Amino acid sequence: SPIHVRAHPGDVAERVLLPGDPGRAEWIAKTFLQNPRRYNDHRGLWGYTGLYKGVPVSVQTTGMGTPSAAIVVEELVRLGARVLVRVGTAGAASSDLAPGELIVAQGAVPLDGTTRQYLEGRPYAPVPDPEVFRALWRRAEALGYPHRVGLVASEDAFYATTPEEARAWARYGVLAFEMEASALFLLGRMRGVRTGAILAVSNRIGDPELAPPEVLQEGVRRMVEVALEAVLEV
Amino acid sequence: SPIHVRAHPGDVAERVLLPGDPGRAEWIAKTFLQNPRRYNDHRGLWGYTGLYKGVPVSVQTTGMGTPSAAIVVEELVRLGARVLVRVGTAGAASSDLAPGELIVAQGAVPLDGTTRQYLEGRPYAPVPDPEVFRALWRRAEALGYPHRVGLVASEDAFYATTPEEARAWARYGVLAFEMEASALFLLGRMRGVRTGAILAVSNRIGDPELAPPEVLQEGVRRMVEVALEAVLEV
Amino acid sequence: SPIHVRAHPGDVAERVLLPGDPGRAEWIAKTFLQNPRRYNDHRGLWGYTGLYKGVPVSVQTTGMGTPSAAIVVEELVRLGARVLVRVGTAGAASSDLAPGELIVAQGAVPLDGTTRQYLEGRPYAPVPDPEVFRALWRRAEALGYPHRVGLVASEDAFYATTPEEARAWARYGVLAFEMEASALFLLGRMRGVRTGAILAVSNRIGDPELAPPEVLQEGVRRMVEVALEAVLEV
Amino acid sequence: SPIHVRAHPGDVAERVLLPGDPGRAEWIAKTFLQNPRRYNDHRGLWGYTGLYKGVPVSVQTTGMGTPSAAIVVEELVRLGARVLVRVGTAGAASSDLAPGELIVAQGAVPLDGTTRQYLEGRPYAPVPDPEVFRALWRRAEALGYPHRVGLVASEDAFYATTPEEARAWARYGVLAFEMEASALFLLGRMRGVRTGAILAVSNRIGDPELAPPEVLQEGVRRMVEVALEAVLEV
Amino acid sequence: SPIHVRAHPGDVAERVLLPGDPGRAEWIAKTFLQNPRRYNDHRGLWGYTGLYKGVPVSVQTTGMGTPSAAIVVEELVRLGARVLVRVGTAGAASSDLAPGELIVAQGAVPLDGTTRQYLEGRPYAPVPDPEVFRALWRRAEALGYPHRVGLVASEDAFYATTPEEARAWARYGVLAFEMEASALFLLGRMRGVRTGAILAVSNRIGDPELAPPEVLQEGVRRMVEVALEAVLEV
Amino acid sequence: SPIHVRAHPGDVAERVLLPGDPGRAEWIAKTFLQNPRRYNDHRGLWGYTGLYKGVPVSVQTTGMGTPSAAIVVEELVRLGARVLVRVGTAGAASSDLAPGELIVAQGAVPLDGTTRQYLEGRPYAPVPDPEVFRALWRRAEALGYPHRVGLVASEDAFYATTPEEARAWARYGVLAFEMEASALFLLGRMRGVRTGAILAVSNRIGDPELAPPEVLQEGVRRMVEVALEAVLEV
Ligand SMILES: Nc1nc2c(ncn2[C@@H]2O[C@H](CO)[C@@H](O)[C@H]2O)c(=O)[nH]1
Ligand SMILES: Nc1nc2c(ncn2[C@@H]2O[C@H](CO)[C@@H](O)[C@H]2O)c(=O)[nH]1
Ligand SMILES: Nc1nc2c(ncn2[C@@H]2O[C@H](CO)[C@@H](O)[C@H]2O)c(=O)[nH]1
Ligand SMILES: Nc1nc2c(ncn2[C@@H]2O[C@H](CO)[C@@H](O)[C@H]2O)c(=O)[nH]1
Ligand SMILES: Nc1nc2c(ncn2[C@@H]2O[C@H](CO)[C@@H](O)[C@H]2O)c(=O)[nH]1
Ligand SMILES: Nc1nc2c(ncn2[C@@H]2O[C@H](CO)[C@@H](O)[C@H]2O)c(=O)[nH]1
Repeated sequence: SPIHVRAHPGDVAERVLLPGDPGRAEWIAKTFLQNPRRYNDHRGLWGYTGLYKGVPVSVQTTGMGTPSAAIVVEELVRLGARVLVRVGTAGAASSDLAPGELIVAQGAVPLDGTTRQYLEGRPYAPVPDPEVFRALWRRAEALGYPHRVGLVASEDAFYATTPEEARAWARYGVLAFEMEASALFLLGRMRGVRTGAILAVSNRIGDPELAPPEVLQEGVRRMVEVALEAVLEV
Repeated sequence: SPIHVRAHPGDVAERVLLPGDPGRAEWIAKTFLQNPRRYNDHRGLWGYTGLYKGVPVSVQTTGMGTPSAAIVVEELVRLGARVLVRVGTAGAASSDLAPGELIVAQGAVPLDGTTRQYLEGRPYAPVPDPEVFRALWRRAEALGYPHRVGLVASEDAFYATTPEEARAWARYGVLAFEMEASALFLLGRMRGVRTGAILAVSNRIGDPELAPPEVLQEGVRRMVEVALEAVLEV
Repeated sequence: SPIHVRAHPGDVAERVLLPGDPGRAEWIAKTFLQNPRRYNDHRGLWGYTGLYKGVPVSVQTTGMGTPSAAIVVEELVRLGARVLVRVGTAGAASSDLAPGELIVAQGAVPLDGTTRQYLEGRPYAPVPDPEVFRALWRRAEALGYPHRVGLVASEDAFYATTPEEARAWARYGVLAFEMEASALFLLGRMRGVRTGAILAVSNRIGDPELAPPEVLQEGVRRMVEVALEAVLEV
Repeated sequence: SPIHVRAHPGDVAERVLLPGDPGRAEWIAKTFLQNPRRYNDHRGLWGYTGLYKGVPVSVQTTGMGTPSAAIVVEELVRLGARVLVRVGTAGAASSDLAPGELIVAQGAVPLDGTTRQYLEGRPYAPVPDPEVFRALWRRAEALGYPHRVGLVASEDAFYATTPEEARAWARYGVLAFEMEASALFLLGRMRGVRTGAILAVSNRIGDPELAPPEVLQEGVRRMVEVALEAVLEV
Repeated sequence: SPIHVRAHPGDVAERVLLPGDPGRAEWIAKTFLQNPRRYNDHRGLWGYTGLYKGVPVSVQTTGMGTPSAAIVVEELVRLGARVLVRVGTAGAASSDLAPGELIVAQGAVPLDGTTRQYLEGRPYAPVPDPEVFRALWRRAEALGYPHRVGLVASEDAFYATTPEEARAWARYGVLAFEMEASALFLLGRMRGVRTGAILAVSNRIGDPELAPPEVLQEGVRRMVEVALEAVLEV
Repeated sequence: SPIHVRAHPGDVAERVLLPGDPGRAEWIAKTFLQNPRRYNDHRGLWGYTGLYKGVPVSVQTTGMGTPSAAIVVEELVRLGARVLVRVGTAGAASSDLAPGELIVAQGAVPLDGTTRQYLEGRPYAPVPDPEVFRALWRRAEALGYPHRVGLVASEDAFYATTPEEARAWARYGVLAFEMEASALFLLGRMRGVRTGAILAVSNRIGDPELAPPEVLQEGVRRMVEVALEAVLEV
């Protein structure tokens, strides 16, 4: 059994969804999974397994920052995870992106040290599994939920980045900022597993808060659905 | 008129293919375009323009390496380019990819100094325009030629990379090595244009001479077809 | 109201202890604090407050990795924290440190990208607040608890570091490897608060499992005693 | 036979001039070489060999950029090149250097990524072969053609540097910018062959094109003469 | 015998004060040492050995900059040195450190290349030996002289750092700029010896000369005393 | 009055030789200069100004390391120094160079932190002033003294380079290792003065000492002689 996500074989499922917030996790469990079960809760890393249209699905809590995610991801794989999709939030770096809108992450600028440490300092292009990426983009499109398809950025210092610094990054193709996608993608390739990431804009960089409960909450919901449907596909 | 690609106000089309070998360029313009016209030969950077299935299409030689390629791209853009797709060759990072196989660049691991100079040393994830990428994958499917979808890596010292080094990069998801994608993908986002890349494996890193030219020429043809069909998609 | 540690001024007491996993927080709260009040549980960042020997002391969850620890320390500062000491666990890099022993953080070798992004590439030497450091030190002696005073390393990739890399680092002085010390020390100076760090060696790098539960809890128990007594002396 | 310079052993002399643009290669071959013969035109890398004052000399196109130039040089040495002199143009980094003036490159600040790949990121000082360097200088004086002797800078991204950043480098001794020298100088030392570089200023950094036509040409003619005289001396 | 400090093993004592200027060494040796004798004067690295209250103590010159300092510290270790304390001057980075004030070095920010070459580009936290650090501190209060305890930055280019950049560092907690501590501390750990540093502020970066001849000299004296006492304990 | 080199205006000549050893300075002053007169002794940085064949010339100790030399060069130039040439020692990188041999420094690989601080981490090619570089070479020949022409490597940590690494560097053209060239060369350009460096090989990297004192001394005498003839040239 792992050191963090203390689970034994049989708990985790093939397809797994990775949420940073232990809350959204639970809310996913109770809201989309039949007879959801919680295999782990150690370190607040709440994780559940239930069924979605029969198919076994999982929902494991990564935490905040590629370091924590990496630890959980690495362990979910050792436990049996084959298809993991991130279900999180982000901070818009532009203005064209309004809160609640969804983003299918094409790739992730590695502004984190975790991927760096794994790459021993080498450059890289973290990208999801083309099948998963394709799947998310397709279930989104099929469901009719307006979205965006592009780049994000996985930083480490939440309060370091400034609106201005973000404006510049946007000129490079970055749409918003998150804190786990880059590592998910690296390990994804590194360990021979398919990974993906879908994000809900919960605010624009420069402002001290999230979005009017309902606006973002729908997003968080649309996102979670597209995710689930995509995995069952891959 | 641009410094290198000395084309005029009305010579370049919105949809352009970017081969590195001026030789391949000319061949495409003759084998696929109607009423083909060479608008430039300065510096051996042959660029042709004509009609493909009633749609205006251009073929511009980029040369080898991102330094050469960024100059050409930067100039195609101020010349009208809007959809630029790279039709090139690459060396497989490992043995699971044979010569003549197609690779649809999902992203490019930036091991070049050109993107490094443009990004002032900042990390980044050179990825194509999702739309164009999506197309390339579909026409590759439609036409039904043996291919792959994933990461390639753009290097600078062609003769630097060792077979041992390549295989390590393979353990990071890189399927093959080439010398342009990265910058194109970068400039694409920087100058708001949709770009893409499709490569035809011409050898496995470590070989003295490329494999049977008949098998590589056919690989090339398939690539150019997909690419041309895909540019009409966007 | 912080964006992550959804609290309010008055909830957090000047002197604060910072454990990595909430489970250990609760323990400390319920165990050493009278009338403990968990003012936050958002994102699993369990944060309590209560009386210790007649002085309001707090217990805040940082999460794993300096990225998560950064946000917590950054908000704890916005709420009114002045004396923040981390009470954690680490993996010994040397073959001389015994499981269950204590380590007073004289400094933290910055091997994480959080501190890095906050410094913008600049070289630094992350150290605690002079006094706190001196506090943790003088107590651990008056309390006859065998401990060590020296350097620890702060990393992002928990599973990257192999025993061999660890011994190498031990040659420079790294006693063990943890994951929150550096950014805590950094922010200490950056924000103006007094920080510190004491740790419990839970294992020897490269090993899949800790040692006898009994020993590891008495090491942590001690750690908090040596800690709580200090935050009051400064 | 090499991959890019499809030529046989005896198709290349011991002494070689390396112009970046194939049109000048051809011009040189015709304007200066006796009984010159084109031994390659693959990928537009026009290469001619003939006699200059009874001695054989080759004029080989390198292409734009160190990656391309590196490939060319590597194969040339494989082909028997022993003395390679780059004969190209450059953008002045200061208002004192006027179009047409010549520059005997004493060294090249390595702003390119090719050298870096070969240097695995180590610092370095790309300098020519002392004997070659001195002959160029000497002949320039012998021919009474005015010139400058100093550093040039080799970059990757032509359109990245601005009039500001360039003259900034001037304050470090950078006379002008180009895109091949550094890789040539490094490889000269790595493979053990004598290399040198001379340049015809084609414009001042900040201008949309170049200067008055005849001026530059007379500069190029002098440049090639100096280079030709020199290679026969070493 | 060592290449630079040409002394005999019996010459260097266990405890050693490390002044940067040979003028201060000679002074120390003659002001505080009983029956002092110079054991070396090669390369002007004046080194003296004497008795300070029954105990033998050496005062070795290091020169300016970590390269000179590292050469010295390395050879002193090889000649039996166990405890080395740097008694140098420094430049205030902020306005709260009027010259004459004392600084007990807790850590030294590595802005030098000596520690960079040793560490092989790896990050680090140069710090003194705990017990030695503790001693200096205690003796300063004991003897009762106004002092400050914190960080100092070790740089290579004295005339580089500008008045602004200093305040920029002040914001990360740098108390002053000197030129040796970092390497002394790194070697301290590598070669297993006890090192420390107590500085005497001489100016405020951006200063052309110095301050009141009177003040600076008194501060220096106290310094040498806090240092001489200290070493006696450890 | 400069801070370190406390010389009055007019004490230092236009031409100056730069030995790193104050013992060598005095010897040079009293060996080759007519009417030698020391103008500074502060910090063992011995400085002399006498006459060489009627021409005023100064010899100024730089100390060991680029941070030191950098300081003295900055100060001499501010004093009026115009032609500064280093006359020092260095250890051969391979069996290619024997003790007592002269090296005319064509360029200096910057492995030091000083040039890196000035340069702000940017790549660079430290070269001597072209005319001075030439006069040295020119005088080397006329005098009949056996010498090599090429690269050296200016490093910071004397005791850090392994014999192995020296060989790795030889592969890239580095002839020997020393500790001042690079900075002297960067300041040369930065401050508009003419510089150069001639070296006497005193050993091979690896050996714990030096060669036969009578062998090296003649190398030193030839070195100085060449430099003196040279400085009068420009
Ligand atoms: N860095 C960053 N992460 C954000 C932002 N908004 C939401 N997040 C995500 O949610 C967490 C922070 O609450 C991180 O794990 C991110 O992935 C933002 O503006 N910046
Ligand atoms: N770097 C690299 N490029 C290759 C290889 N094989 C084909 N190419 C491509 O074709 C050119 C080199 O022949 C470059 O422009 C590449 O994009 C290979 O093994 N390595
Ligand atoms: N990186 C690292 N963290 C450790 C180790 N042992 C305990 N930890 C700590 O506990 C968490 C990982 O379980 C991190 O938050 C660390 O601070 C170890 O061997 N390595
Ligand atoms: N980077 C750069 N290369 C230049 C410039 N002017 C001429 N060149 C040279 O000519 C090509 C660009 O036109 C490159 O191959 C360079 O070697 C200039 O201003 N900048
Ligand atoms: N870098 C630096 N060193 C200083 C300063 N003031 C005194 N020093 C010290 O004294 C020498 C420079 O005079 C160096 O050896 C330093 O350790 C200052 O402002 N900056
Ligand atoms: N780094 C280094 N410097 C050397 C060597 N031999 C002589 N030196 C020079 O002389 C001093 C070291 O003795 C430094 O100031 C160098 O410039 C050597 O082998 N390595």
